[PDB]
Amino acid sequence: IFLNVLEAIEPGVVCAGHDNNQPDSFAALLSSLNELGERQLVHVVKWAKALPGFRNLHVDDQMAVIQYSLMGLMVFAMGWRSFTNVNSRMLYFAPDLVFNEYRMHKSRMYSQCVRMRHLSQEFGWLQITPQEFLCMKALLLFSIIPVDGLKNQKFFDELRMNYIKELDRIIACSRRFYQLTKLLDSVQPIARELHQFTFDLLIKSHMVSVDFPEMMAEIISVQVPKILSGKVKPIYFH
Ligand SMILES: C[C@](O)(COc1ccc(F)cc1)C(=O)Nc1ccc([N+](=O)[O-])c(C(F)(F)F)c1
Repeated sequence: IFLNVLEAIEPGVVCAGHDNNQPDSFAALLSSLNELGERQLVHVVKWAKALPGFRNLHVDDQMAVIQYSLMGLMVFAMGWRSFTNVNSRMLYFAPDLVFNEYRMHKSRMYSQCVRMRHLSQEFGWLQITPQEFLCMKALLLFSIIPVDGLKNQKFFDELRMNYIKELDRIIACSRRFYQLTKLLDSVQPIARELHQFTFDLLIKSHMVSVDFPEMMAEIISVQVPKILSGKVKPIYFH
């Protein structure tokens, strides 16, 4: 039942709308990453709200958890796409936004991209199954909370516990759980690096001709600084 649901709600293809028939430029690449982010956010929200037990969460905590975990969720899914679609040879942000090393360099996000490429390879090295991927991705949504607590922390704690239980079941073991939790933990530092880069870019957006969509700008200026300032922190296993 649980896996039936995760499979059923898994987002379909999302395109960036990038113009690949034009020479690469920092401005165009980042405007496309931003637009792609705005597009993926719409899908992540619909996905999250259809997850088993998500409605157990207080209304206010629902959108907050989604926004805090957004980058991590996107990174994990992109890593999986890169692995399944191009065997980690390139970063598959979208069918029309695939990054080779030149674009990784041009985007000024090289270090972050190489780490995501490594993440992509780990899906292969660790032989992560599509089902482990689905359960791990859902667990990522419940892996970052505010120090001052959510409106109802208890409902969040129960939900997170239940998703870990589902991972236990899919695994069924100790060695596998160790591998998967280590992989999950590795997503956080990458998201942090992207958060920092994105935050800095928004602040100087008017100087580099980069366009930020409405929702992205709000999340970056309101929620991301809470993470960067330590008010909102990831829940690591290790
Ligand atoms: C620079 C930026 O546009 C910022 O996007 C944000 C994404 C989430 C967030 F909370 C704040 C900003 C970006 O990183 N976009 C982006 C677009 C797509 C994907 N993707 O499809 O996985 C990613 C990725 F997660 F890889 F890094 C990143």
